[PDB]
Amino acid sequence: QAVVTQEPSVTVSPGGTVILTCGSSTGAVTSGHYANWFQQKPGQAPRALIFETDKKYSWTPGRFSGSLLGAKAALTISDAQPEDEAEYYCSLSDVDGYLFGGGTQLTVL
Amino acid sequence: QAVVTQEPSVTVSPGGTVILTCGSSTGAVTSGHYANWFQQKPGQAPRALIFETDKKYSWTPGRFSGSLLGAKAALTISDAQPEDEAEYYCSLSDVDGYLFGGGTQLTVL
Ligand SMILES: CN(C)c1ccc(C(c2ccc(O)cc2)c2ccc(N(C)C)cc2)cc1
Repeated sequence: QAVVTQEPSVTVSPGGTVILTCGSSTGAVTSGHYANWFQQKPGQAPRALIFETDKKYSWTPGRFSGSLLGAKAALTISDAQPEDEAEYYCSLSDVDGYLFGGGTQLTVL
Repeated sequence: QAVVTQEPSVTVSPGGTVILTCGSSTGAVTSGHYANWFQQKPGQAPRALIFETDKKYSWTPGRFSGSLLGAKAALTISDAQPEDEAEYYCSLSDVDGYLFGGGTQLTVL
């Protein structure tokens, strides 16, 4: 009966490291939720970045990694670049289906 | 424009084995498209079934398997059960985004 939780907005300094987190409203997020992350720039088609908590696609920037941090799924963006300014969407899953968070708007300073 | 193509409708008998395919209109499908498969039973929330072409979730019945077959991605359903009757969607992606096929209606009699 849980929903996916994401901080609405988050900032980072250029060259800085920022951690986006994705939570469950009822409990802890584990690797059993197979967290996926998606990047979206306004008006544009969303792009898949991370699957199965920490797996990258061939096109996933080396700067980006997924992991579990505490009771949450986490997307770490190292060495932030201007082109990383986007909405980041988290999806969590179980046997009853998959749900999306409302996204985090990342601003690069 | 580019599209992902699935057969609209396929029929298998209980106990049978059936192949659903997922093609790309702009070339062969490779593991580099990271094919995902999803299932929507009538009245139910969509579930994820297969990702990265052939990886299963802990809740994916072992009678489902994903593979590359000819120039296409494929979802092979063996020992088909009544409950396997559902709409099946595949999705393919590249550096620019992901596309869903139109869905395959699987009828088990
Ligand atoms: C297991 N979990 C949490 C999960 C898995 C896959 C997806 C997903 C997806 C994307 C859009 C959508 O409307 C529905 C699902 C998706 C679609 C395509 C791709 N590729 C790489 C083709 C990846 C993820 C969402 C959540």
